[PDB]
Order: sequence, then C-alpha cells, then structure tokens
Amino acid sequence: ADNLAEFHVQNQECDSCHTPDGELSNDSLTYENTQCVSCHGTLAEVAETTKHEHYNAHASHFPGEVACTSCHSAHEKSMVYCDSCHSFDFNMPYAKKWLRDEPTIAELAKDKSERQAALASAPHDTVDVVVVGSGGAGFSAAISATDSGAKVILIEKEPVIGGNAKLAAGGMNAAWTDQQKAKKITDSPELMFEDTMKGGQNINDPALVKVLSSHSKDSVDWMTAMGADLTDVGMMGGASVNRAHRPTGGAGVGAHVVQVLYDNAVKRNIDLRMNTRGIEVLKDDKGTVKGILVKGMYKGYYWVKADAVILATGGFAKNNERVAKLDPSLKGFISTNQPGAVGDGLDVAENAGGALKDMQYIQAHPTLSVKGGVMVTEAVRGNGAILVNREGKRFVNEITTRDKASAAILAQTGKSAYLIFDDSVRKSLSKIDKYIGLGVAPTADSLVKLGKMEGIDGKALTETVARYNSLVSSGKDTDFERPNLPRALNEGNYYAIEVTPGVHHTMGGVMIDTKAEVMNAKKQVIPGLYGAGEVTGGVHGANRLGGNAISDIITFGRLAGEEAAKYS
Ligand SMILES: Cc1cc2nc3c(=O)[nH]c(=O)nc-3n(C[C@H](O)[C@H](O)[C@H](O)COP(=O)(O)OP(=O)(O)OC[C@H]3O[C@@H](n4cnc5c(N)ncnc54)[C@H](O)[C@@H]3O)c2cc1C
Ligand code: HEC
Ligand code: HEC
Ligand code: HEC
Ligand code: HEC
Ligand SMILES: O=C([O-])[C@H](O)C=C([O-])O
Ligand code: NA
Repeated sequence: ADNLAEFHVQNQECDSCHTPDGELSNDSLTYENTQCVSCHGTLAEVAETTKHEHYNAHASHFPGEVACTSCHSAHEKSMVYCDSCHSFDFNMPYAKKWLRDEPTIAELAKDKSERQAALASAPHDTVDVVVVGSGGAGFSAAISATDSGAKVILIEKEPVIGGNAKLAAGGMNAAWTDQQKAKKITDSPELMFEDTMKGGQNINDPALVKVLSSHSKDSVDWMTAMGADLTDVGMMGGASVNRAHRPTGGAGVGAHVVQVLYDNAVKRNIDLRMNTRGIEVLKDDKGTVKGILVKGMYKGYYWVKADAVILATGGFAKNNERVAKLDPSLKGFISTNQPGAVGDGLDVAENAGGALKDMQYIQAHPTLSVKGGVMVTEAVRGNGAILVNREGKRFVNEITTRDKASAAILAQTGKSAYLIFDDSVRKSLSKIDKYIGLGVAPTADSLVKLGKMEGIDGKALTETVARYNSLVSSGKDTDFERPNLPRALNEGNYYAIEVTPGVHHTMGGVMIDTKAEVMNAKKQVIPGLYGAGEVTGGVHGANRLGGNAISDIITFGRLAGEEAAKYS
C-alpha cells in the first residue's frame, strides 16, 4: 500500500478509526488517536516492540502524551518528528523525508478566502483568556489564569507540546531559595539582578530584570508545590554562585518542568488544542482585544472570542534566514531549537500593533555537539569540564558568558573545540549519560589514547589536564581566571565531546511592561494583549545568562496569566 489507511482498510472498516459520521473529532485528533491506542496499546506499550539499545522512536525524552498522529498520518505518507534534530536508523512504514515548510503569517493572506468566512461565523468558543504556545510560558499562564478564576483555551501549533522548553538541560536560576540553603549556598535576588544586568551588557530593561530576580524564588516554590524537583543546584556561565536549579542528580530541567506543567494542566481540565496555530489577534472598535482567529490543521480556520490573549510563542532561533538578517555573523549556523521556533508569533504580535525591541541580539550557545548536531549543556562546564583546542590546550575561561565563549571556540583551529572531563564530572551530572548514549562522548582510560582518538595532541592534552588539576588544588586559575574550580579531572576514564556554537535564543521580541502587557511603538498598552517568555524582548539584553530563560518563562508566564484573568 502507499499509505497507512490503505493498509488498514484491507481488513478494516472506516469506522475502526473514525467517528460514526466520519468527521474528524478535533484538531488534536483525540478520538482517532484513541482508536490507534485501542488496537496497538499506549505509546509505552508500542515502545516495548520497537526498542534499540540506544534509542526508541516510541520512548523519547518528550514529555506529555505524544499522539500517534504526530508521526503516523493515515491518508498520506508522513514524517518522523525526531528527524528534525536527529538521524537515527528508522524504518517507519509510509515515511517521507523530514521537511518543514510552514507558511508565514504573511503568506496566509492567501486565505482571505477562508478567513473572511470564519470571521463572519459565530465564534467557535467564548472564553476569558486564550494562551498561544505550549512551552513553559504558555502552560504557566494557562494554569495561573485558571487558578485565578478564568476560563482558558491553550493552543499549540505543533503536534507535540513543550516547544523549546521541553529541551532545557542546565537548570532554572533563582535566589535565595530553600533549595540553595539546603545545599549550603549563599545567594540573593540582588546578586542575581547584578549578574544578569552585567551579563547582558546593561542593555536589559532594569524593571524587567527586577521582576526576574525578585520573583525567582516564588517561581521555584510554585513549581515545587506543583510537584517539581528543583533540588540540585548547579553553576552556569556568568554567575557569581551556583543558582541553576534542576532535578536530583543533575537531570535535565526542561522535560521535567514541562511534564509537571502538563500534569497540572490536565488536573485542572485545561482545554489544550494541538495542531492549532494562532493566526491573528482580533481587536474591537476601540482597539482592545476581542478574540483570536486560529487555523486548525485538520478543521481549518475559526475564531475564539475572549477578553485577553497571551502570546507565549517562543523565539525565532530556528529561522536562520531571519536571524542572519539581524546578525549576519550567525548565517549558516546550525540551531539548537525545535522545528517550529521561527518567530511567527512575533509576526502575530506586530500585526496586532505590538512593537519589537532588542531584535539584533541573538545568542549562540557555545557548545553544540559537532557529531550530534544538538545542544550540549553548559552545566557540563559548570560541573567541572574544561575546553581544549586541537592543540590540546585550554584557551578560555569555560564559565564566562556565551558571547565570549562562542567567539573563543570559533577562533580555535577548525572552529570547534573539545569538552574534556572525567568520571567524577560524569557522575555529578546525570544528563551527561544522555550524551554518552547519543554516542557523542568518546572515552578512553588515558588522555593520550583519547587525544589520538579525537585528533587532539595527546601529550599536550595530558599536560594540560595535569596543569589544570594543579590549579584546582591551588584554588586559583592563573591561566584563564576561571572563578569556580569545582572538581579535578582525575577519576576513572576521560571523555571528549567536539563542540562548536549553534544558534540558540533570541533575546529580542515584543515589548512588554512589568505586568507582561504588550505595548505599541508609542509605548501605549494594547488592552487585553499579553506577552511572556522568549517571545518578549527587554529581559535579557545583549547576552542572556544560562538558566535565566526558564526562570523568565515561569515568572512571566504566571504573571501574565494572573494579569489576564484580572483584566478578565
Ligand atoms: C536545547 C535547549 C536547551 C535549553 N536549556 C535551557 C536551560 O537549561 N535553562 C534556561 O534558562 N534556558 C534554556 N533554554 C532556553 C529555554 O528553554 C527557552 O528560552 C524556552 O523554551 C522559552 O520558553 P517559551 O515558553 O517562551 O517558548 P517555547 O518553550 O519555545 O514554547 C513556545 C511554543 O509556542 C508554539 N507556537 C509558536 N508560535 C505559535 C503560534 N502562532 N500558534 C501556536 N503555537 C505557537 C511553539 O511551537 C512552541 O511549542 C534552552 C533552549 C533550548 C533550545
Ligand atoms: C485509521 C487507521 C484510518 C483509517 C483506516 C481511515 N482513516 Fe480517514 N483519517 C484518519 C486520520 C487520522 C485522519 C486525519 C488525516 C490523516 O491522514 O492522518 C483521516 C482523515 C480522513 C479524511 C479527511 C477529513 C477532513 O479532512 O475533514 C477523510 C475524508 C477520511 N479520512 C475518510 C476515510 C474513509 C472514507 C475511510 C475508509 C475507507 C478512512 N478514512 C479510513 C484515519 C483513518
Ligand atoms: C485496530 C482496529 C487497529 C486500529 C484502529 C489501528 N491499527 Fe494499526 N494495525 C492493526 C493491525 C492488526 C495491524 C497489522 C499488524 C498487527 O499488529 O497484527 C496494524 C498495522 C499498523 C502498522 C504497520 C503497517 C504496515 O505497513 O506494516 C502501523 C504503523 C499501525 N498499524 C499504525 C496505526 C496507527 C497510528 C493507528 C491509528 C491512526 C492505527 N494503526 C490504527 C490494527 C489497528
Ligand atoms: C514519531 C515520534 C512517532 C510517534 C509519535 C509514533 N510512532 Fe510509531 N513509529 C515511529 C517510527 C520511526 C517507527 C519505526 C520504529 C523503528 O525503530 O524503526 C514506528 C513504528 C510503528 C509501528 C511498527 C512496529 C513494528 O511492529 O515493527 C507501529 C505498530 C507503530 N509505530 C505504532 C504507533 C502508535 C499506535 C503510536 C501511538 C501510540 C505511535 N506509533 C507513535 C514513530 C512514531
Ligand atoms: C531537537 C529539538 C530534538 C528533537 C526534535 C528530538 N530530540 Fe532527542 N535529543 C535532543 C537533545 C538536545 C539531545 C541531547 C541530550 C539531552 O537530553 O538533551 C537529544 C538526545 C536524544 C537521545 C540520547 C539520550 C536519550 O534520551 O537516550 C535519544 C535516543 C533521543 N534524543 C531520541 C529522540 C527521539 C526518539 C525523538 C523523537 C521523539 C527526539 N529525540 C527528538 C534534541 C532533540
Ligand atoms: O546549557 C544549557 O543547559 C542551556 O542551554 C541553558 C540555557 O539557559 O540556555
Ligand atoms: Na526574546
């Protein structure tokens, strides 16, 4: 057969998959997916049948309950979502090459011509608040608004939840938390503010950063009350003390936080709609929002009547064309992001009259795995790893800010470097075992063998580590002034990961005030319109600190949800 449906109808009726009337249930394809599960079992049950030693299409790091139709279409060939960042050896029936070519908001003007008819119709739903995007900002806002008495609809344009937030590794910054105190760490919201302002070249909006620093503990407390583990607290670049919180053992913060938000959303019966793209904010005759029209992938255009809309759509770091127009030094770089992170929500915001700011400030993560084409967490460095070049030498303070680290690596021979660490560092951060399972962390019982394996001068490598270990014991890095020297690299075997910068985060975005209200170029608030998370600009200035984006999206997501509800 040429497609999955044709396969099944060889021995099945249409209503094995469909509703009696044959209409698709909704854009999440709830009923239909329910039918696949009825015959094949849950995604976990399918997973038992498709294991490989180091990977499994049906048991991944994605949180939430991933719908079968995310990858398995019925009446046409479909794409494996994992192929958007990896190239695993898969044999999905009826597969086609991964290719993402979502139309822009501007191109969707080719649907006047569908859109006019929708807007002429009754609104499909009438609620209080509509939140766009199921990343951390969006779930936080949806939950926050719901607890504040508002009826919400949460929409996600992708087939799966979580956006980039589900990918987060290194942690969530906050000061001065109960969790830090339990780990004997001394910190303050003032210190966090100062690290943050300096890290961003004092470009950041000080009122927004004040909100980030002062609400950070509350945000950790809120997530914890909802069931999250934020008890491990690590170091990230440009911070005066350890303040990046994540699950026990040093597991990734991202999938965990989104899973917790998802669970809490489902607990409150929040209306979550997948494959549903926010297209244009609707405003009444006095310019306040009155709703939003959306495009369901399976059921087409419709609008939702509401007093408020919260845009929580993430950044545009996956869109290299737009990035390179803003910062040509990043043209052609690989990105760390999910395939939908291309900035269409910003278009939505601008079309609704919101102004943008700081857009030229785009952050490259200094360590994308060259071999895997995926982000390798900064916590690897925070927990003690060093960087060496092909000459087997250190060349930079590995916990400096990302602008400086990226430039340093790009200035080394071959425009890449190697993370080097031992088993003590490996055991201190369980997320590192994920890089090993991905096959991107070759290992050996001596630095000479490792260097010969990876094309690093082996003798130089050895002396570099011996010398670095001596600075660790002396307590002072006189070579590159790295301010925190947490571990000597001397336990067990040695690992190398080849790394180079990848485009990661867009610090610019829609202009918001401290209540997360979106503003126009005259600095006037657009009543009913809110923005939270990486879609906004002004929080992180010219360079964002590792750990500060998850802090941002919880704090500003929650704040937007409560402001939205109050606005009502
Ligand atoms: C690999 C990786 C690791 C990171 N780790 C860390 C970390 O450890 N600590 C840290 O502080 N930061 C980290 N960052 C950054 C942080 O995760 C992101 O800044 C965060 O994802 C921004 O969250 P958000 O809620 O604003 O957006 P996202 O989580 O990206 O969610 C936005 C969602 O909106 C959807 N969307 C967009 N437009 C539309 C639309 N028009 N209609 C409907 N849906 C829409 C998107 O598909 C997406 O699912 C990491 C980023 C990546 C990529
Ligand atoms: C389950 C394995 C399926 C069987 C067998 C059939 N259909 Fe289906 N259909 C299914 C899904 C999940 C969807 C969504 C799109 C996709 O291809 O994945 C569909 C959709 C259609 C549609 C489109 C309806 C619309 O766009 O509004 C129609 C017209 C349709 N299917 C009809 C249909 C008939 C007549 C079938 C029996 C011969 C049949 N489908 C089987 C899943 C499955
Ligand atoms: C029960 C009534 C089923 C429903 C509803 C769906 N599937 Fe199914 N599927 C079923 C059978 C009995 C078989 C044959 C193998 C077996 O388990 O006995 C299949 C086969 C598939 C396959 C493989 C097709 C191929 O070319 O080999 C896949 C990938 C599969 N089915 C997917 C799938 C999805 C995603 C469903 C819903 C959209 C779905 N199936 C419904 C039985 C049933
Ligand atoms: C993408 C992220 C997927 C989602 C979501 C689901 N499936 Fe899948 N499926 C996917 C791949 C890449 C493959 C191949 C596995 C491999 O290791 O090569 C498959 C395969 C199937 C099959 C065939 C299994 C077999 O008997 O060999 C079935 C029956 C199947 N998938 C079912 C299925 C169902 C019902 C889903 C939802 C619960 C589902 N898959 C999710 C990728 C993806
Ligand atoms: C890009 C946005 C990604 C997509 C889409 C998928 N994964 Fe991923 N994967 C991602 C990263 C950044 C990493 C590095 C390690 C980490 O936890 O951050 C990985 C790694 C894996 C691995 C290795 C570790 C492990 O969990 O076993 C596997 C086997 C893996 N990813 C599988 C996987 C599957 C099956 C996906 C589709 C559902 C999937 N990934 C998509 C980034 C990205
Ligand atoms: O390196 C990390 O884990 C990460 O990528 C952290 C931030 O904030 O973006
Ligand atoms: Na931004």
